[PDB]
Amino acid sequence: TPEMPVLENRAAQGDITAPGGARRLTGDQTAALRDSLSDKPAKNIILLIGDGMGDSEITAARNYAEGAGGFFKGIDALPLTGQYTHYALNKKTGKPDYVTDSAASATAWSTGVKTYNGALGVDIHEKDHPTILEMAKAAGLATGNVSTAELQDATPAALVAHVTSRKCYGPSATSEKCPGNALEKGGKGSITEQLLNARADVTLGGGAKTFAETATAGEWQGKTLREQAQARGYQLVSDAASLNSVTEANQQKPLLGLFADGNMPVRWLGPKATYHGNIDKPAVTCTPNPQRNDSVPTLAQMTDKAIELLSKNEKGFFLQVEGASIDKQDHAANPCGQIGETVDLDEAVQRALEFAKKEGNTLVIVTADHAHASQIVAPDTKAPGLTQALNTKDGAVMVMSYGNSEEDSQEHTGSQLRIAAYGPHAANVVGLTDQTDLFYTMKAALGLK
Amino acid sequence: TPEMPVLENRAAQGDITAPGGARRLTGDQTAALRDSLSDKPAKNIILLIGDGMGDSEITAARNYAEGAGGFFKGIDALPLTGQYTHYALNKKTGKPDYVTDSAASATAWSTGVKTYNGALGVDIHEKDHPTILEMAKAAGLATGNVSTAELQDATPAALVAHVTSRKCYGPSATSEKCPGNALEKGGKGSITEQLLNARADVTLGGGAKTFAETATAGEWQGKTLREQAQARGYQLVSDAASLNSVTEANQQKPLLGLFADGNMPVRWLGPKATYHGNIDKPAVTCTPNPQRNDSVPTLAQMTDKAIELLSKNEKGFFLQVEGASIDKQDHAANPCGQIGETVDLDEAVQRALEFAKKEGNTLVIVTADHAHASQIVAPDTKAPGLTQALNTKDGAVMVMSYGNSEEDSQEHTGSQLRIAAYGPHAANVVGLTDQTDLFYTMKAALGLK
Ligand SMILES: [Mg+2]
Ligand SMILES: [Mg+2]
Ligand SMILES: [Zn+2]
Ligand SMILES: [Zn+2]
Repeated sequence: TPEMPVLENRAAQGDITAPGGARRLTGDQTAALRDSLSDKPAKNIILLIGDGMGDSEITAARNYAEGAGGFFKGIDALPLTGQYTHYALNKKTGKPDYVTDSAASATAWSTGVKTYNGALGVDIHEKDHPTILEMAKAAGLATGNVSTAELQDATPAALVAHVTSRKCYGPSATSEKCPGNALEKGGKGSITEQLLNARADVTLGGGAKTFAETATAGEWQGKTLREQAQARGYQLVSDAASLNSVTEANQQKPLLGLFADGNMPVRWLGPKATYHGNIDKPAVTCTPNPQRNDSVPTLAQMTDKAIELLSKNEKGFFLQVEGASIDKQDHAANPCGQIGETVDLDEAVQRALEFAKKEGNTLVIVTADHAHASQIVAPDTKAPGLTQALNTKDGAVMVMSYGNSEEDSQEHTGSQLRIAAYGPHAANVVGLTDQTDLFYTMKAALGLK
Repeated sequence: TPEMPVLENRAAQGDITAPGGARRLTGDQTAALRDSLSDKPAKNIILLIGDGMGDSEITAARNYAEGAGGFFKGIDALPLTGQYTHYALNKKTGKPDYVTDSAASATAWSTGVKTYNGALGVDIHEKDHPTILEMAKAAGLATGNVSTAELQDATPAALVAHVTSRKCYGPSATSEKCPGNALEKGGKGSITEQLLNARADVTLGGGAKTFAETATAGEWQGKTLREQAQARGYQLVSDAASLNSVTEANQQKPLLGLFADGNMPVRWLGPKATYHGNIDKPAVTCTPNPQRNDSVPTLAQMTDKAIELLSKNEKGFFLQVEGASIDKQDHAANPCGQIGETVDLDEAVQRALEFAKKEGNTLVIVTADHAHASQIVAPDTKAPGLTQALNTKDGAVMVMSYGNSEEDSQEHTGSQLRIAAYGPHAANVVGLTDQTDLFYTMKAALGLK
C-alpha cells in the first residue's frame, strides 16, 4: 500500500564536498511520519535479528559496501527508529548484569522477562515462561524460525526451548549440563528435543550434527533425533533445490531444513585483524567465499521461502529471522566476515520489507541482541589490540579495531542500540525502550492472549 | 499546557526480575507519537551537544547514575529519535574520512557543508560559509552560545569563526598556523577575534586565558582582547553571582561570561582507568569535585540564564549548549569525569525541556558531534587497554574499557549515533540522517532564507 511508506532514498543527495550535497533528506518528514503510524492490529510479524549488530557494525558495513553517504535498502529503510537496552540479570542476586549474552537477550524479547546469561526460556528462578512462538502457535498462527547458525544456538533456540543452559544442545550434553531438563531426569528435554516438540511450521538453519545424537528416554528412545523427526511427520531438506520444492508447510507436515552440520557458511572471507595491522599491513578488500554454494540457500532465500509458506495461513504468522554470523565474525576479529553477514541480512530485510509493503498488515522489526567489539577509528591509529584497514566502496581506507579482549575472543558490549520498525504498532520502538518491551509490543500487535 | 508531550517516565516499571517488570512502556505509543508531530514554525531553537556522547557514553552514565532500569529525565525524555552519520572529508581527495574531529562536525551542523578535520566554518577549498548563528542574528533572532570548554574550542567556535585550523585560538597562534586569517596579514582574524566580531547576544564558557593576548592590528591593535571586548560594549562576568545579576543581554549589551582560564571544572573526581584495572584494582566510586564550586555556574545554570535573557527577544532565539567535558574525559580514560559530565548535560537538558514544554514553539535537539572510545564490558574482562570497575546505583559493578589507542589519548569512533528532539519539526531527526541535514532542519524550522 502506498499507505505505509518506507525510506526509499536516504543516501547523500549530491556532491559531498558541496553545500547540502551530503544531505540525506529531500524535505520535511512530518507528513511521512504521520502516515507511518497505525494502531491497527498486525496480521503478521517478521522479526529480523542481527546477532551483535550494534550501530557500529551497521555503520562499518554501510561505509564498506555502500560508502559513507551510502544507504542500506533493507536495514536503513525502516522509518521508525529508537534505542533499546538489553542488560541481563545476575543469577545469585537479581541485580543487573550490564553485558548480556544471546541466551539472556533472546529470552527477553521472546518471553518478556529478564534472565541470567546462559539461560533459555527460564527466569532467574529457573522457571519456564511461554515464548512468543508457543503463544502465536497456540493462537493458531503459522510460526517460522530461521537462522544461519546451528538451530541449537541461543538465538533461534529461545523461541522453542527451556533450559538452564544454552550448552544443552542434545541429550548427551543436557544429561550433564542440564540434568533437570534431561529427558531421563524427568525434565522437558534437550534443546533439540524441545525444538522438535515445539513444532514451528517452518524451521531453517544449521546444526544438523546434534540431530545424530540418540534419545536416552521417551517414545523415541534409541532412535536418532533426526529419525524421531521424520517419525514425527516432519519434512526434512538439506539443500536449496529441495528447500525450493516445498509447496506447503504446517503442523501436519512441518518443515525442518538442515543446511549444515554447524553454522551455515559465511558470505565473505578476509584475513583476521592483527596487532597494528592497519599500519604494518596493507588495506584489505574482502573475498567472497568460493565455498558458499549454489545448493545452499542464502538467508534472503530461506526468508522468501519462509514467507511464502507461512503466508498461506489466513489467521497470520510469526517469523523470526536471524543473521547469526555478524556476532561470530566480530568475536573472531574478522571484518570481512563481519561485514558480509551484515550485507547478507540487509537482503533479507529487503524481502521482508517488500512483502510487508504490499501486504499492509505486517509489522517488521530490525534489531540486534546486544552490541559488539568493533570500532571505526582513524587510519593512522596505533591500537593496543587488533586492527585492519579496508578499501571501501568510496575508494578510501576505513580502519576497524577490536580492543576489548586479550583473550582469543572479542567481547560483547553493553551499549544501548538501534531498533527500527515499519508497519502497525511500530511506534512502540521509538525513543528509549527495553528489550523486554519488544515481547509485549509483539504479543500486543497480534492480539495474543 | 504542553500541547506536545515529552516522555515523563521510561524507567523500568517494576521488579526487573519479574515478568514485565523491566518494561519501560505502560502501553501503546501510537497516539502520543502522533501528538509529537507538528510542522508549525519554530520561534526558538535550543541545540544541546554532548561532545563525544555516543550511545555507549549514554548507557554507561545511566547505568552508573540511574541504574540499568533508570531513566535520564532529560536525555532519555525526547520522544523522537534516530541515528545520524558524521563522517568528515579528506582535504585533498575530497573522499570521506570515516572518523571526524569536533571541528569538521560542528561545521557540518552549523553550515550544511562537510569539511576536513580541523576546519572551522570553512569548506575543503577553505571557502567560508555562513553559520546558523550568523544567519539567525541576521534575521533579527537573539543568539546564544554556551559551553563548558574554552570558548575557542571547536564546538562553540564553529558558530562564530571561520579559520583553516582549529588551533588558531588567538593572535599569536593564528599568525603561525592560520597566516591567511591573521589580522596583520589582512585576515578576518583569530577565533577569539571573530568571536568578538560575531557579537552573539549571549556567550558563556571558559577560555579567559586567550583574552589576555593583544591584537596585532586594527582598531584595537596592542590592547588585550579583554579590553577590546570591554571597549566594544560587552558585559563581562566571571562568576555565578555576577552572571545572576545580569538583567539584560542584547546587540547593545552583549554578554560575555569567562568563568575559567581554560575549561570549566569537571563535576566528579575519580582515578584514570588502567591496565587490567578491573582485576588488579577495587571498584571505584565517583566523588564530587570540590573545585566544582559555588562561585562557578554549572551548565544547567548558564542554560537557565541564557534562556531567560534570550527569551526576551520577540522574534525568537537560537541557542547552542555544549557539555564539553564528556569527550575530554573520554580521551583521558576517566570514567568518573566522563559520566559526571554526562549527568551535568542531563540537567541542562531538563531545563531546556521544561521551558520548551511551556513555550510550545521551541525545538529541542539532543545529540553529539561524534562517537568515542568508551565501552561497557563484562566484569571479568581481560583487556589490552585501560579498564576500571565502578560501583553503580544498582549496587552492582560495571566495567568500562578504553582500548583504541596506545597513545595518551583515546580516539574518537566512527559509529553513527543517537539524535533526539522535541517540538515542531522534530520528525526530521527520525530514521537515518546526516549531521548536515540538521543544519537544514534548524534553518527551515526557524524559517530562514
Ligand atoms: Mg545468535
Ligand atoms: Mg567540544
Ligand atoms: Zn549475540
Ligand atoms: Zn575529542
